[PDB]
Amino acid sequence: GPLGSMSQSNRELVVDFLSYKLSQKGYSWSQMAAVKQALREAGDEFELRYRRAFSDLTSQLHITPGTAYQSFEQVVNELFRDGVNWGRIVAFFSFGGALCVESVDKEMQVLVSRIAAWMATYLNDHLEPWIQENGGWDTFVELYG
Amino acid sequence: LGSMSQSNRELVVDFLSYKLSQKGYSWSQMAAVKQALREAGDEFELRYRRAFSDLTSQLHITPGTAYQSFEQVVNELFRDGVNWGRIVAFFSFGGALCVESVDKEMQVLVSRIAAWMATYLNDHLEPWIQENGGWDTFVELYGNN
Ligand SMILES: CCCN(C(=O)N[C@@H](CSCC(C)C)C(=O)O)C(=O)c1cccc(C#Cc2ccc(F)cc2F)c1
Ligand SMILES: CCCN(C(=O)N[C@@H](CSCC(C)C)C(=O)O)C(=O)c1cccc(C#Cc2ccc(F)cc2F)c1
Repeated sequence: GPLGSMSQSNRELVVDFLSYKLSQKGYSWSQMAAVKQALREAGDEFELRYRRAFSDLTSQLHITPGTAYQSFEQVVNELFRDGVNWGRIVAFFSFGGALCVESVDKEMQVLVSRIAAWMATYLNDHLEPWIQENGGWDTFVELYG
Repeated sequence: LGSMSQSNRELVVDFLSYKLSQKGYSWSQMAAVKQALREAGDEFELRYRRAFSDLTSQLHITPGTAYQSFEQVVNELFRDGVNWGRIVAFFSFGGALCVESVDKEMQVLVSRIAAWMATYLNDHLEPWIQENGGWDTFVELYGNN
């Protein structure tokens, strides 16, 4: 298969394609596939609607090469200052996405895999308990799918 | 079975992959191939929708089908040679048969098809790809940067 970050399997490519085509017909490869698709669409809608807020995010959010997770965390804490909800979680993904895009634009491709790791960290440590306690991603799909 | 910390990471990588792809950027070669193939599949199905009527009764592939029979059926699609167009067709036909299998409440057939396709890709099509420009050539031909 094509070279991926963690393997190069042909199954992974097949499963990706089949997941896509099932979702187009209102079906799902799996619950994870359904969550992924729901979040993509949630992200798309949020970005179009709140497009004015997506300008020079690397500056406003202070994300540069050499940023450390602790700095990333203080920044993202501000988004959730008044509590966690699904809308803010969507925003978290969307802002993170826009930052990876901005990074590549600026020939700072090196930030992409670091932003991914920081997001994962923050999810695990700050958001997972709220998510679990509020129905899991199953509830997200019921609300945003 | 699963694990949620991995789940969260998977969600992150998926979303970022998607958002990068929209700007013509890519997470990895694997991600670039996934985008390109989804797109190629959409275009194939838009052009050849006529061929997707009652595939189940025509392709003679059921849950009890052996891989060798699956192989003989797919071989027929490539009877006159392998080309990029036909490799796209292979995915789209697999996709459509999966959707029908869901329509007919034979969901069990979906994972079987996935496994058969991964094997056929591994054994038949990927070797041809490697003689014809590699996955990088597929991305140049069907991808968005
Ligand atoms: C520069 C962005 C400022 N900002 C913002 O424009 N928000 C927008 C949309 S959020 C409103 C509700 C309905 C979801 C607004 O105020 O209209 C924020 O909400 C905000 C405030 C504080 C921190 C952050 C952040 C972040 C962040 C950084 C890295 C990362 F990977 C993910 C992130 F969310 C975002
Ligand atoms: C029921 C006939 C389906 N079929 C078809 O209608 N073709 C159309 C032309 S489609 C456009 C060209 C460029 C591919 C036709 O015959 O007019 C085929 O060409 C065909 C013939 C023989 C086998 C297959 C297949 C398959 C297949 C099954 C499972 C799977 F996972 C993947 C597959 F490709 C597809």
